[PDB]
Amino acid sequence: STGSATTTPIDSLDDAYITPVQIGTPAQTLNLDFDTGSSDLWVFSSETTASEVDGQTIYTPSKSTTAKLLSGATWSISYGDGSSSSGDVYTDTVSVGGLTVTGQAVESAKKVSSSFTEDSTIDGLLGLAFSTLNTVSPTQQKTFFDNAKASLDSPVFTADLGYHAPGTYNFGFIDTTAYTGSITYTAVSTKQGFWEWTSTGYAVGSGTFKSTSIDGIADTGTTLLYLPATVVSAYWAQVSGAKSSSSVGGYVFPCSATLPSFTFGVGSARIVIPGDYIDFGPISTGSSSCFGGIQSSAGIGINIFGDVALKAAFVVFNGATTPTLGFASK
Ligand SMILES: CC(C)(C)NC(=O)[C@@H]1C[C@@H]2CCCC[C@@H]2CN1C[C@@H](O)[C@H](Cc1ccccc1)NC(=O)[C@H](CC(N)=O)NC(=O)c1ccc2ccccc2n1
Repeated sequence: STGSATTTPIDSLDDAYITPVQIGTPAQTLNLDFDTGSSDLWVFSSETTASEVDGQTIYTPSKSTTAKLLSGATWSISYGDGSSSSGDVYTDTVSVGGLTVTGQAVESAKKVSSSFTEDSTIDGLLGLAFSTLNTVSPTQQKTFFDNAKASLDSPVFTADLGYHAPGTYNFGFIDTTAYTGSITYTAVSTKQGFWEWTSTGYAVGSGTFKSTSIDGIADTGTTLLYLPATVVSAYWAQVSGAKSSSSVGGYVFPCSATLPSFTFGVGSARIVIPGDYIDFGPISTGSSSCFGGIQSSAGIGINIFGDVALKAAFVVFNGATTPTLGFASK
């Protein structure tokens, strides 16, 4: 089997991407943020504290003839910015772009933090990291991909995120028309439960490539590109007026600037992020100071190849016995 679903930016800045997911019988379609950095499929629901729902579409398990309460199971998760959610668990039929998994754990939110409430466009998350990170207790549950894998034509999924445009998540096949040149595969460590890999270096604009190992994770659930302070300083030094602002919380730059590209290495291959991809717009409405799309990972404890990087590539998440990651230009 295969599946193919369009993923759409939630706003004009590509702050995140949402993908329609069918849950239950009859289908209830929710727009979920596919997150290769986490391993829980959770949704706003009829069980979510009423005051914490503000425009999201909810899953109502009582209206699904295939929903079954997973007895005694609960979940609770906290993300990189301290946002959080928790609740109970059902199993139900879940379909993505024509690919169907029966008995998928659907984690129904009883509580969500303010950041989730305040974002009406995201109805929940669909985790695509390794199932070892799933938070369901006392019996850990499998991700959608892990459940589907055996049925897939090939044990892979691909992320093809758009710049200011929709893109595609495919399951079970590689669309050879969706990229240019070849796909370069690179080793993955699953020790921390992430799609963790090592970039071979970087360049800023038309500058010389610096060969240096940068360990990081491919995280579609993170908007920006977080890299070591040395690398980030070298990038922003090429932008007149750019500065790291403690008050704003990172590098900002004059909105009048034309940004240089940023290149990262995948083995001997090179992925070029155009400068425009690195502009996240005014820091506050009407400001002429803009927020940068490349930020320091210092104090995070890990580098993050988030959407800013991933959207410049066609990315293969290879879930074979020994997982690997593939990157192609597009
Ligand atoms: C939960 C856990 C399993 C630990 N996985 C993680 O926390 C993973 C994996 C790594 C863990 C160690 C630290 C680095 C990454 C962070 N990621 C965070 C990853 O799972 C999570 C998914 C998510 C999506 C939507 C809304 C909330 C949360 N993204 C995040 O925590 C980051 C935080 C940030 N500001 O960088 N969220 C965003 O980049 C983000 C999401 C939505 C937005 C909407 C509008 C405007 C900006 C937006 N920014």
